[PDB]
Amino acid sequence: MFNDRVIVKKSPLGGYGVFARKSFEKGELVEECLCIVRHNDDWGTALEDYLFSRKNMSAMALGFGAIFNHSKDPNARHELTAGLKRMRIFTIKPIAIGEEITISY
Amino acid sequence: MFNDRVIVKKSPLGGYGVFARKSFEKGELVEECLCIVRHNDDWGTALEDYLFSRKNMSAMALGFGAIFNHSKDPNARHELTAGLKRMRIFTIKPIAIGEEITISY
Ligand SMILES: [Cl-]
Repeated sequence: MFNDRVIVKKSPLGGYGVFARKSFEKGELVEECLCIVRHNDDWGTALEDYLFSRKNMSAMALGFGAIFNHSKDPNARHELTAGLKRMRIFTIKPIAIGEEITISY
Repeated sequence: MFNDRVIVKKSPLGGYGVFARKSFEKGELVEECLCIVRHNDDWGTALEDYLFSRKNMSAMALGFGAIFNHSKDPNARHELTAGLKRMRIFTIKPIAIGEEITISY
């Protein structure tokens, strides 16, 4: 699974992760994806570690959105629209090819 | 949400759908994406209309995989690996720019 800027591979952090296929400057858009949004009570345990929540709603990011791993020292950030319908991942520091792209906890 | 070959837009079939940005030949790969796989009982009602199931396991396709709409007269098909970890969408007939890409039921 990949495109012109990122590729998904096995990550040392466990499971799968998103890696840069090209260089990224700070603040550059890495991924923009749509999310499926539903009341918190509609979600089972299946996607607990991937869902993003706000109030009584949770959203599952499609595209590459849910694949980005978390980290105590991330090089990217996620951003969600008001209704949690769209997610964007931006770099918060330069990123070189082969480096894993991670977001905060 | 889009890439060099497909774009997501509102579909007359309801909600969102995946549309062709370029022409597709018969049998051409439209999308390849990873899926999150969990026991059927781990899933709530949230994604029941998107999940693909085999035996006691269900899988949620990431990338553009879960966005393709279903149709009685589709122009594409889906294919899952044995463990349901990867999904591929292939055209089953030529597809022209602007046409919605749909799969069977
Ligand atoms: Cl769920």
